[PDB]
Amino acid sequence: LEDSLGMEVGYRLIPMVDFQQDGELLGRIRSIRKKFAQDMGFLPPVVHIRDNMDLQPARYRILMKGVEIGSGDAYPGRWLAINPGTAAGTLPGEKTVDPAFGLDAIWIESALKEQAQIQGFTVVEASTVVATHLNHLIGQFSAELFGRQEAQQLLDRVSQEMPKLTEDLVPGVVTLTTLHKVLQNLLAEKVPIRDMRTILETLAEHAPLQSDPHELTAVVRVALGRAITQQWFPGNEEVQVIGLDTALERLLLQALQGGGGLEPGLADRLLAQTQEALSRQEMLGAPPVLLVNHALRPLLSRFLRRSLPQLVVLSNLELSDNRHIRMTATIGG
Ligand SMILES: [Ca+2]
Ligand SMILES: [Ca+2]
Repeated sequence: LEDSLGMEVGYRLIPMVDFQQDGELLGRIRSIRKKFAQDMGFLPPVVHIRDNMDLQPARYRILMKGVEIGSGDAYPGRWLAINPGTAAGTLPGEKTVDPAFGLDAIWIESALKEQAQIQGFTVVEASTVVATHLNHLIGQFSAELFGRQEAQQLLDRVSQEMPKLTEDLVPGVVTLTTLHKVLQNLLAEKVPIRDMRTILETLAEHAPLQSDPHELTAVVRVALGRAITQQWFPGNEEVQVIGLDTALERLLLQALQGGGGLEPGLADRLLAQTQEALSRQEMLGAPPVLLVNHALRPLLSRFLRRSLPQLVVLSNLELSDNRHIRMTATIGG
């Protein structure tokens, strides 16, 4: 057995972690976990911190179930100057790399702080660096961190709000195993699970006749359509998405039923042009959203996100029919 979420730390990062001392990282973690619970819909597990004298004074390792998923530096008396893309010149110091987004970074002394801000850098203290890293890792592994016990804790906490919904569904109609796999499927594709009533209502309707967690994932995502549409396109602005070629769509649809399919070279064209469309979206300031026909969403999501996990494959039945959609990137032959 192992801690589902841990952090080993060298002796200079003990202060920010020690409650008796300043404990500044303690409060940043507590705020990360509560912002995460009200955004993504489940409270991430407590981070068990311990000291490891095998670690260099200023190094830390963020672990999950005993497996290292992160590591980096943090110097208590110094600051991390980050190039957000626009910064100019450089600064004396250790020229490392941002732990979360990989941006270029310099560890400057405290007296060079205003120098960095004038040169366009973003300056943060050491605890802010560890907290940013851990926050980015919790989001990336939110599905893996949502374990079976976390589903039970979520079910208990929710049974107070919707008692008729939870006892008459789990485990008589939907087992904790099936409900956990479904919620995990949503989290793996960055769909929030705040709206447990909609989720549980939906599973209550379909799970009698449909026990496969993947088929139930599709009908729950549709039920969460407004939450999905609003997360990537907040407000009333224009919905800028990747779509694929009309012919390609029908040709992809033929291959799934009778007819088809496409040459394996075109399957690799499909992958390369998705990478081209992806890079075009961030150039346009658009979101990395590929919008396809419902019968193609589960297929393209598994097929593309295997190598392009940053991609978000939404479905036409999930996108709110009241918003204006412009295809701003294509996927052809
Ligand atoms: Ca409703
Ligand atoms: Ca729709």
